[PDB]
Amino acid sequence: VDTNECVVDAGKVTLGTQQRQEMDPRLREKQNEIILRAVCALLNSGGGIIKAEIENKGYNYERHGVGLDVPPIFRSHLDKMQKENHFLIFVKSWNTEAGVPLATLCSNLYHRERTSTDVMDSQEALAFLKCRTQTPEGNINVSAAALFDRKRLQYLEKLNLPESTHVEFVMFSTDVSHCVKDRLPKCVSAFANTEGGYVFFGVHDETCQVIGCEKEKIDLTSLRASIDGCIKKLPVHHFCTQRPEIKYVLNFLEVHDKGALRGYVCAIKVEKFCCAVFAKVPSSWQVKDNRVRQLPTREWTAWMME
Ligand code: NA
Ligand SMILES: [Zn+2]
Repeated sequence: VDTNECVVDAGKVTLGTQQRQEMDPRLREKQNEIILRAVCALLNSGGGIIKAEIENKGYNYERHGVGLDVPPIFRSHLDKMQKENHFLIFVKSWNTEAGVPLATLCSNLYHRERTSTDVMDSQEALAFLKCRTQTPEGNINVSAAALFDRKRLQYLEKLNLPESTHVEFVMFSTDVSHCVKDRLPKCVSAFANTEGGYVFFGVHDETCQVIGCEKEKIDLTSLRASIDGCIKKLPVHHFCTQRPEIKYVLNFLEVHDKGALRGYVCAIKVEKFCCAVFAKVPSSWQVKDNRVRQLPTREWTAWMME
C-alpha cells in the first residue's frame, strides 16, 4: 500500500454492490483488506485521502453503490467520492473515538462466553487489559477432565459433555496442519483470556459426536510438536513480574469402530493466563516512514494503555 497531504494509493478496485457480489472472491477480499488497512492507518495518522482506480467500466456511484465492508464505528470518519475512473475516500482522524486510543481492525484477543468464542472489540479489549493490569480457584470442569485423559472413544458416540465457557468442540479440516494453525490460536487465546478450558479437535459441535481425524492422516509426535510451536508462537503481553509461558496439556484419544482403531481426537486443556494472549499480532495500522505499517504487539498495547 503505497503512500505519496497524506495520500494513500490503494491500487485498482472493483466498485458497486452488484459488481463486487459477482467478482472473484479472493480478489474481492484482497481489495477490501487493502482499503481497510489504508483506512486504519490514516485514522491513526491524523487523517488523509485514499485514492483508487475503478477498474470496472460504466461504474456510477449513485446508481451502483459501493459494496465495501467497513466496520460501522469507522463509517462516521469516512466520506467517499467518484471522479470518473477514480474513487476517493476522505478519512478523518480517529481522535480518541469511543474512548479507545487508536483504531484497530482486529484486536486478535479472543474470549469465550457460553458456546461462542469471539474476538474482543476495542472497548472489550481495553476493559480486559485494564483488569489484567490491576490484579494483585478450583477445578475448571471435572467432566471434561474425565474425558480428556481417556485412551479411547467410539466413532460417532454422542458425548454427554456439552460445550460451555470451558469446553469447545472443533472439527478437523482436511489439512490438519492448517486446521491447527488457523483455529487453535483463537481457542487458546480465548481460553487463556477467559477462565481456562478444554478444546476437543475431532468432535462435531452441533451433534457433540466423536468423529476424529483418520489415522492415516496423522503423525502423532509431529502434530504434538506443531501444536507446541503454534502455542509458543502466540504473542502475549504481561503486566506481571514472573511472566510465565502459556500452560496447556495435550492428549490424543483413539477413535475405534467395529473393533479397529480408525482415528484420533486431539484434546487440549488451556489454563487461564495471568495476562493477555493474542491469537496473532493485533491488526492495527499507521503511516510511518512513507509506508503503511502494522503496529507491533508491544506498541499496540502501549497505545491502548494510554
Ligand atoms: Na485428565
Ligand atoms: Zn503475566
